[PDB]
Amino acid sequence: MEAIIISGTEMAKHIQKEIQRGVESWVSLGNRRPHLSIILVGDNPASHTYVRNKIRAASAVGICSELILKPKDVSQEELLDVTDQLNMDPRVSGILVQLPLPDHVDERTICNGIAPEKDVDGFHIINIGRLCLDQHSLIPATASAVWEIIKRTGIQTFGKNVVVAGRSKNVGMPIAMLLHTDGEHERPGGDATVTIAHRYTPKEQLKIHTQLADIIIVAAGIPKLITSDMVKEGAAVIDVGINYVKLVGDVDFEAVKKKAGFITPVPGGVGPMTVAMLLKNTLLAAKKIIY
Ligand SMILES: Nc1nc(N)c(NC(=O)Nc2ccc(C(=O)N[C@@H](CCC(=O)O)C(=O)O)cc2)c(=O)[nH]1
Ligand SMILES: Nc1ncnc2c1ncn2[C@@H]1O[C@H](COP(=O)(O)OP(=O)(O)O)[C@@H](O)[C@H]1OP(=O)(O)O
Repeated sequence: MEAIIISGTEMAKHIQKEIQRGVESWVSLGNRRPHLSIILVGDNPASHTYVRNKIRAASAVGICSELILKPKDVSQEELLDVTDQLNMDPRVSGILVQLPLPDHVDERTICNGIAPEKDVDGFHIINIGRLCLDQHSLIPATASAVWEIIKRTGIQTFGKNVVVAGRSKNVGMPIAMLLHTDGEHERPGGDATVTIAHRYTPKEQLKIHTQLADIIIVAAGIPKLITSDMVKEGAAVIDVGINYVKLVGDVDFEAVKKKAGFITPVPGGVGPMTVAMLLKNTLLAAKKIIY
């Protein structure tokens, strides 16, 4: 069947309008306009592209931003000095450290250096802890994005088989967490039956599991990891992969769009929604209502 191709770009646009209305409403009440401080380390052109999209989108919804550049050979200590300063600046509502960081910087240490209340990526251990206990939290943007695409398309999760191909602590694990957890908890989940796959799932076992799946979510960085033979007729296929090989996903799109009932393209799928959900988090953080 010809898959319905989900426009992340368009959905992100609708959602940015909602956040824009949200920001004006917050400022209409006597409150400070959200300010997002972004730290970009080094010269990765993809990292530079994503931060520009984030600043441009922030501007569009009336969220102030400032870009703090650091060179690739910056120290862990120097990064934590900046995060400390930003934590103490009451005009900064949100702090984002673009990943990945240089190999000599411990990611987990920097993530934990951001005040939870300002942690718009939700990578701080307290925010991860609260996510894993289904409490109100700043929910990681890409994970939020996937959940939002699913809900606004009307893809049913409740009682459904879902495979998450990816266990990363920033993307994979949060997706598994949102999708499988109780619909009635403080932070509702999808009530889906979730299989977690990763680099040590034999491909033959991954296929056996995807074949039974009502939803495949792949966040692997392996072009054509998901081939049409792996997909159940009518299934939803959410492609979080970004592969510069030409930009392609983890899904064999031209084949899988003939088998699936719903597919996200790359580019134009999860990417723009990552940006949108970060801005939602930036507004939410500014209102200081979780902590
Ligand atoms: N701290 C932190 N680091 C991170 N690395 C991420 N992820 C993180 O920025 N992802 C991301 C991926 C793609 C796009 C994007 O704009 N994608 C478009 C355009 C792609 C392109 O021009 O190359 C698309 O898929 O259509 C934006 C953000 C994050 O959310 N927080
Ligand atoms: N063949 C495969 N099948 C399913 N998932 C795979 C996969 N190969 C990689 N992945 C997963 O896709 C994800 C890639 O995410 P990532 O690049 O952000 O990695 P990291 O967690 O090290 O930062 C990983 O969770 C990865 O599994 P590992 O934790 O074992 O590295």
